[PDB]
Formats: sequence, structure tokens, C-alpha cells
Amino acid sequence: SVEDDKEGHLVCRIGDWLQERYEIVGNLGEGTFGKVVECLDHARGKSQVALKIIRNVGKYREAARLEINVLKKIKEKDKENKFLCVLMSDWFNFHGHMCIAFELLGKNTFEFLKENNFQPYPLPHVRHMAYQLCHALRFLHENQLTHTDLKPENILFVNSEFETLYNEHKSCEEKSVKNTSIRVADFGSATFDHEHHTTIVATRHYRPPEVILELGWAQPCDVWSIGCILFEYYRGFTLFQTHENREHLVMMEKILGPIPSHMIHRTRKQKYFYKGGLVWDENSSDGRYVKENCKPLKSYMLQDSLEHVQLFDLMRRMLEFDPAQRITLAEALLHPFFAGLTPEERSFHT
Ligand SMILES: CN1CCN(C(=O)C(C)(C)c2ccc(C(=O)Nc3cn4cc(-c5ccncc5)ccc4n3)cc2)CC1
Repeated sequence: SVEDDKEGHLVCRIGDWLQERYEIVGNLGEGTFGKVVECLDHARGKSQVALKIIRNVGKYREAARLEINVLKKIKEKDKENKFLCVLMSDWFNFHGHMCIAFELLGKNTFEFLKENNFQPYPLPHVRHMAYQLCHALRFLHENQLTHTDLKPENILFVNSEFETLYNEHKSCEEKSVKNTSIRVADFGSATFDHEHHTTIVATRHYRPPEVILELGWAQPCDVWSIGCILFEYYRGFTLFQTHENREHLVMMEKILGPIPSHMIHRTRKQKYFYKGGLVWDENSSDGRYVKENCKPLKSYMLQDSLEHVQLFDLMRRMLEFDPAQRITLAEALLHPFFAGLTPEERSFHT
């Protein structure tokens, strides 16, 4: 009495049971991996649980086993749960679907943005969110770990309740989240220093130049992702709205300046260059799109004030082409931008 999609997915409806324990009461989301559903845990007193239900397919089962492993390791090294990673409470195999139970949190920061008409988070929210991202990922980075798949969808508000405001300048309503506490989620791609590193990681929009150019990667990959995320929080649109490598590299140059020549000498992806310059068709669709839409980083600042100038300096440093010269999260946490945190934000007491 258990059935699947043509692809992996478990067919299930509201009211279904799993492990004589988890009652499904809602659908929360869908990913490439499978499905996430709200459940009530009838062993811990009807307590709410986000239940990630993985496709009955080898690739994905493998990834989920790897995720369980990483969450196990994080839990060993952060028993106090001070480093803001989503809390795994249980895992199991249910008819070939790996299932992982997590603490129920609110909406992810992509969905909040979307439900807010892609109107950006205000700077104080961007700062607090950036701080927590830096804090959480420094911890994984010092424990020989790289997330690799950092993006707004994988950052979740603990509670996404909002208050509705009216913007005078913009003549419209704006949702402003009441508590900016977040957690980091989805460790299905996370990789230890000693494990094999695939040539290509991260979803395209959050992918660093060392990956595209196949120079190898490690923790600096996450730092680049974080810089794209911060930008996306602050403007509400994606920094590199791209779908192929050459375009992406052109956008990196239009936005950040020339790719350093040492990376160009090192890469085996010489088809992207000629005499040390990027080569590309300015008359194609991608060409015209990039020319119309991608401008230098600083031109996207919304205010002139110090806190804004500092955000952009930090971002600029997170988006350094050379992963060896890119700012580390330990250093990021000391950037003067975080001066503006409230003491409560700095100590993680909301
Ligand atoms: C559909 N309805 C939409 C309307 N609702 C809501 O506006 C509330 C505020 C009640 C709500 C919204 C979203 C969540 C949620 O989506 N929460 C979650 C996902 N989620 C996903 C991982 C996760 C992922 C991927 N890999 C690992 C873990 C972990 C925790 C986690 N919490 C909850 C409440 C009710 C729901």
C-alpha cells in the first residue's frame, strides 16, 4: 500500500502515517531532491516537524546519506546548537525513501522575498542575516567542511511572521519580517576537505569563477555564494541572472572588472579567451541581455551612508575573483560593517 512517481517521489496525502509516528499535516516544499512535508511527531507529543522525503533514486538516496552524515557531524561538534544549522531530530529509510526530520522553521529567505514582490530586505536585516551566515559557515569551515550549495532558498527564517508597512517613496505596501534569526539548511552537497571534489558544484547563479574555470575549489566557494546572496537580499534581484558559462564570466567582468590574468593562464578552459581577454558574442541574446542589464557593482548602492559603503566593501571582498585572496569568514566577522549590529544581534539573543 505504498507507491511512487515515475521519477522517484513518494505519493502521499495529508493524514498519511510513517514509522507509526509521523502524521503528515501539510506540504512545505519541493526540491530536486524530493519533497518536504509538515508532520506531527506522535512520540514527542504532537510536536511539529519538517520531514524531508527523498526520491527513491540512487543519486538522491546517496546525497541524503551524505547529508545525514554531515548533520551527525555538526551535531557532535555543536551540541549546544550555537552555530545556526537546521536541527536534525531523526532519520530513517521508508521503502527506499530516506527521510530526515528537522525542527520546523518558517519560510526560506527566497520565498519571503518573492511573497514581498522582490522588494529587498532593509539594510539592518541584511546586516543581521549576513552576520549569522558568516557565523554559521565559519564554523563549518573550521571543521573541514564546505556547503557548496548556499542560496537564498537554503536559508530559513526561524519564524517568518511579518508586519505590513507602507513605503512613501514607492507608493506601496512592504512586508518586514519581525525576527531576522535564520538557520542554514540542506547539506546534501556539503563536502569534507578529504572527500572527492567534483569539477562542478553550486547552482549556477551562486557559483564562483574558480569552479567555472575548473581551478578547483574549497571553502572560498561558500564565501562567493554568500556575497551573491547578500546582494540579492539588498536589491531583491539575483546578481548573476545567468544560464551559461561564457555569459556568466562576461557578467563577472562587467560587474566586478577583469578576471585576473593568473587565473586565465592557469585554466584549461581557454575557449573562453583570446590574447588574455574574454571572447563573446555581443549581438546574441545573451550578449544583448548582459550589455543592457549588468553594470559595475558600486552602481547598485541604494544610499550613500557609511553602513551602505561598508556593505559594498564587504561584498566586493567576498566577490574577489581569486579564491586565495578572497576574504575568509573569520576575517568577514571582523569587518567594520558589523559595528552596526545591536548587542542582541551580536550575541544571538532574540
Ligand atoms: C505551505 N504552508 C504555507 C503557509 N504556512 C506558513 O506561512 C507558515 C508561516 C505557518 C510556515 C511557512 C513555511 C514553513 C516551512 O516551510 N518550514 C520549513 C521548511 N523546512 C525545510 C527544511 C529543510 C530543507 C531542505 N533540506 C533540509 C531541511 C528544514 C526545516 C524547515 N522548516 C513553515 C511554516 C504554512 C505552510
